[PDB]
Amino acid sequence: HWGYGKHNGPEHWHKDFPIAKGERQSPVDIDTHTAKYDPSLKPLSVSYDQATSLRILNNGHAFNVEFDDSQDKAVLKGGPLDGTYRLIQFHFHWGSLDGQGSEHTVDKKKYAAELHLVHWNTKYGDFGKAVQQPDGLAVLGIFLKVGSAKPGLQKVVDVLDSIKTKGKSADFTNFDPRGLLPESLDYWTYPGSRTTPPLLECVTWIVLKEPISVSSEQVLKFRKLNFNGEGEPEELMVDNWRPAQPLKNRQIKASF
Ligand SMILES: CC(=O)Nc1nnc(S(N)(=O)=O)s1
Ligand SMILES: [Hg+2]
Ligand SMILES: [Zn+2]
Repeated sequence: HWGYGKHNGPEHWHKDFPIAKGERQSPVDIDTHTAKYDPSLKPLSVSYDQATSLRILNNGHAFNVEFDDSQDKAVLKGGPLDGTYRLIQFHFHWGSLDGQGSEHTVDKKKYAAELHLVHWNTKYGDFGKAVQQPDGLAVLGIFLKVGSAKPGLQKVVDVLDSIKTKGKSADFTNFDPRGLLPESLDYWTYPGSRTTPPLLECVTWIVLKEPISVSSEQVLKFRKLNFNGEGEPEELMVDNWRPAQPLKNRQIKASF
């Protein structure tokens, strides 16, 4: 199936997922001069004080940190959203080099990595149902630049050796996502899709303006993961990003 390789990479996803060449596809380039400052855009409201991280697993495309979304424990509201969205997981997209890795670009500028905190709209009941609606999901995007280490990310980094290959999982309790947020909650928002197959057009994208800095050694640790399953030839988990897609009409609004 699908991957990020020369033979199963993003350029091929359309054959199995036609919606690949759809109308509200993601990621896109954020043209800062074209973005529309919308003064009706309310400030974001991140209520992650009561979060319950459960596990960490390598799905073969990336690593996901799962959360308990059986109650309004970690939710997202305000900004451009209507209703409450519950955190289900977070994952990253990163490159083989420090000059590539993010999915979204800024004025064509590519970052080291990109953090995606995924939330689903509760009025829909379950995540499965949420992916059936135009306003099903809300993804908070955070850019990572290489510089000073991110204390709040070390917990994550130090467990990666336990989930090296595809299918491996590990208990990952008492992780506080708050440690991954920048100081400013200023953002750009637009209507898009999931950036990996089934590529469903259910996402309200929220990309933060201010990047977070992580050290070389932290990002390096990401790059040691394997796409492959245990007992197979090693294929380093690098460049797990999708190229920016055509905006196609859509307007990118700014909260600033
Ligand atoms: C279950 C779930 O949400 N999976 C996702 N996979 N990619 C996502 S992304 N990068 O488009 O936020 S969400
Ligand atoms: Hg949808
Ligand atoms: Zn993602």
